[PDB]
Amino acid sequence: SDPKLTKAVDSICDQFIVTKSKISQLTEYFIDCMEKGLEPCESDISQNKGLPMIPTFVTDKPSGQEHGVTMLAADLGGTNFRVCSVELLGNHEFKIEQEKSKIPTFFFQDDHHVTSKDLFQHMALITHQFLTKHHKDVIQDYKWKMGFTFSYPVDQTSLSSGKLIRWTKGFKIGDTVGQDVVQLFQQELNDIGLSNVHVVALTNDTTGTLLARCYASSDAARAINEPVIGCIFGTGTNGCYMEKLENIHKLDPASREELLSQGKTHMCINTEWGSFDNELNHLPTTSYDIKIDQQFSTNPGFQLFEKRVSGLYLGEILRNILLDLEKQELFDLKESVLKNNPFILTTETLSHIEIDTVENDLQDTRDALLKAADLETTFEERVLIQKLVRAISRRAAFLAAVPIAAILIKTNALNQSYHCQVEVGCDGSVVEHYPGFRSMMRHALALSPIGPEGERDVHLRISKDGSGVGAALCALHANY
Amino acid sequence: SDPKLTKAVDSICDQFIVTKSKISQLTEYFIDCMEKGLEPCESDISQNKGLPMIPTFVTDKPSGQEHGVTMLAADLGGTNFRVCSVELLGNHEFKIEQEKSKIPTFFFQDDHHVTSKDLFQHMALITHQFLTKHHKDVIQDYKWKMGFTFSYPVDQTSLSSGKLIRWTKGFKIGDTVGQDVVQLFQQELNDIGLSNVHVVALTNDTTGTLLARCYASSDAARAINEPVIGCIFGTGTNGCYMEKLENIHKLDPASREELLSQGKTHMCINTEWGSFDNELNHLPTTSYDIKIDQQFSTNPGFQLFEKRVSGLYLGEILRNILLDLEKQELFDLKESVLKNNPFILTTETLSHIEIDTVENDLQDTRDALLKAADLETTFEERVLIQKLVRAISRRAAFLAAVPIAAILIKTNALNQSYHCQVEVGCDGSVVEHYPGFRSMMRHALALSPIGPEGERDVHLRISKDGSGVGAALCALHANY
Ligand SMILES: OC[C@H]1O[C@H](O)[C@@H](O)[C@@H](O)[C@@H]1O
Ligand SMILES: OC[C@H]1O[C@H](O)[C@@H](O)[C@@H](O)[C@@H]1O
Repeated sequence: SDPKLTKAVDSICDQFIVTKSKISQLTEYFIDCMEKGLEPCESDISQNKGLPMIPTFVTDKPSGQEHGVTMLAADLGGTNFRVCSVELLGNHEFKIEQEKSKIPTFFFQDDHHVTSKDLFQHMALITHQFLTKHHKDVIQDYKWKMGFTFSYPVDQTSLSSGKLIRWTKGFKIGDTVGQDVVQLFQQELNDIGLSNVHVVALTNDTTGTLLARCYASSDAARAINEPVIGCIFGTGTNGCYMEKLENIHKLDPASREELLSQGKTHMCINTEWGSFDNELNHLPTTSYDIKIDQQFSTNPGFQLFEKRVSGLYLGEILRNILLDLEKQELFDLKESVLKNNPFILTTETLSHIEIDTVENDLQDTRDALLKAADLETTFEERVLIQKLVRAISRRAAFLAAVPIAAILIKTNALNQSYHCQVEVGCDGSVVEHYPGFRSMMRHALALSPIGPEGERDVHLRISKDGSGVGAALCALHANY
Repeated sequence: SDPKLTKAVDSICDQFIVTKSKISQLTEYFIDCMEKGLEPCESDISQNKGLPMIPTFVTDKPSGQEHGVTMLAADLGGTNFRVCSVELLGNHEFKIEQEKSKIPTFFFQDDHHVTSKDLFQHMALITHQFLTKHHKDVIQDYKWKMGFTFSYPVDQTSLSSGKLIRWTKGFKIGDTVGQDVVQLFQQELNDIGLSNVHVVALTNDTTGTLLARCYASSDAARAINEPVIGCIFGTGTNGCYMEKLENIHKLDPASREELLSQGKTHMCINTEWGSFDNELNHLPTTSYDIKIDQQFSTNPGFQLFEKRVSGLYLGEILRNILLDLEKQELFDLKESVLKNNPFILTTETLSHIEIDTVENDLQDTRDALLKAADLETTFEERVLIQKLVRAISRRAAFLAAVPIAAILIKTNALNQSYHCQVEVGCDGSVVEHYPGFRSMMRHALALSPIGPEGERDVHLRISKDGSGVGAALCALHANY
């Protein structure tokens, strides 16, 4: 046992603590950033470093009674692409067939130049494969309507149009920025004989999650828990909510009055809260966060909240900590492959360490670290690595509660009726599968200004239904 | 409006308040009663006024991988009888066919003499009708094993034997007390030609609820939430938990060592917490509670906790309050049928009042009161009636949390591993369908000694699986 190392680890773990006062600060600051983000854009939307707060042009929360013929949906996430067909049967029920495939590594590597046509041709081809397998008899005949879930910031101009503001996560395809992604996708669909497939809706994965929960929640369950947020804690992190039209001052005033006259009162806002406090005025920041933001990430200066929370980055934080402890001659990295191998340690690796037990000599930690980077470890080394992992994930979970607390506070969502609660629909591998992440989120909600009595009125529900149902709901509404 | 009536109602509502100090007192007192209840009693088990704390002789929580041929199950509740066949397919999955039938009124009336043979003959015929409908080709051939879920206190002597301690709810069949209900049931099965149906297990509906959740809970869901309590909040209320063998002092000391030598460490305990504090040393008590216990209930002096909590009695509490307000010449009962009609107001009636809205002039309340007893009401009267209902249900929900907090504290269940949470499997119409009952239970848990941090670690989950899966699991284990 090396006491000098144990004290160094304990001091690093302390850096990741987020106090109740910090949660209070970040909550009020987040609301401030929400209000500034709702004001008319000063600079160019692609270079604006504030909270994006992007109007989605979705104003109606599904009732659950929507019904229609089979819709198509395509969902480009941070890690996978999936095509599915959704049949909305009404009465909160649907039939879904889907195919999920990992985004080929070719699209995340910059060694060779990659273009938008490569990506959307690949997406179009998989769409063809899907229709061949599940709808072989009507692939080329039917007038398919498709909803496109695009989990990236888009300068939305209507339900069916919007230009990519900037890539996030692992994408760095240059020529896509500033282009309408619905058109890029439609062109590649046309060129392989699927011109009968009309992409008629474009949604963020947050928007789709909220719409899907509004539909599938039973009349009884929804009368108790009204869905008010659709958010994501997977490869990246983000969330949406319903904002009063009058407060969306960046929206064209005449368009606002038109919507208000039509009976609409709110529009869904894609906060893009991964880019909360990109200037680091208040977010906790360690030396490891700086190296991830400035050297190892594809988007330096953006998505900084996300770089402390989402699954793409938690494992890389551990890597930067271990490299620092080895530079100080406190931790022996052996013949591992950690050096010069960014993102080799994944959040999935960490998920095997979070609740590993010392009664098993932390063997899951031993096996997981050997599999990821061939890092052999002693028991005392694993004990200390577990302390670090638990500090990284707790900070991620505590920060994860801040945007939710802020939205609920700003919209006075908890001021309801007797026995009335709100649902926060959550999707993504971290919130769903990382041991304890949700529990720690709820702790941070209880420390937040909404208090423990507020946390009990909030239900973080895993919406594994998917944003495909949400995209399908938008396609049902739209015209072919 | 009516100031004198408003002040009387507001004063009654205050009498139903349960404070944090009371919850703490009742929680610690409940633990004391658990410990006294685990000591060997020498008195008549039917006359003991303490917490029964009945060993169930169930020592093994299912793994979820249990599999076998189709088992039978019989479930006598407080309101319905159901027979069902359960096919355990392993991997937390099962196939179930069931038939549910209401217990005939004949068994709840005392005008005509009722005997155990009447009850168990009728159950034998229903079992025959079930096997004729769903297993017509092997009714008389197969060597059926049946699990018997009997939701009443039983002096359990093995998994397959136990004498009725006393009826509860609406049952008062005299000659059943002191008789092995498995033998009574088996005799009538033999006597209608179903001697090939062997009743091989006898469980309380609490025990069955816990065993069912242990089986159906996925390995992943169960690794985060370990089921530690199976409880009921329906017609009656009760719960079970796993107690260390060493603490079950009423068990034969030699039998304890035999079980311990076999690798067993715990045995499920049927607390029978409906009979918590039958002597009213600390339970809140109103004049209305006394009238229910001494005049309108079948079992005066027993099940007093239950008579403040469970669905059989909540509506009757309101009736007795209105009769007192009419006795005081403050409320006009008009031409209603409340007088001399005990239990005419049901907990179902109250469920329509709990979340009725003034925006509808409380029309759900008006219709529910007219449907039940032809009680015409004004809007201002309904405003006050709603306050009474909300006071009755909150007191029920707050008291409902006390046994759960007590069990978790006694067994030190919430602080076991990092990220440690527990599942409390709840079944019954009240907890499942009464608006806000679970929400208010969680409030009371947070006020209890486990605190808000404890409540966040407790998952009150609705167990719609049923005690049939639980009974089937016991029958699969048992020998034909
Ligand atoms: O995938 C989650 C989330 O990741 C990033 O933060 C952004 O690309 C968002 O648009 C997206 O919703
Ligand atoms: O049915 C729930 C519960 O009701 C009463 O309290 C008793 O009959 C218990 O034996 C039973 O478990």
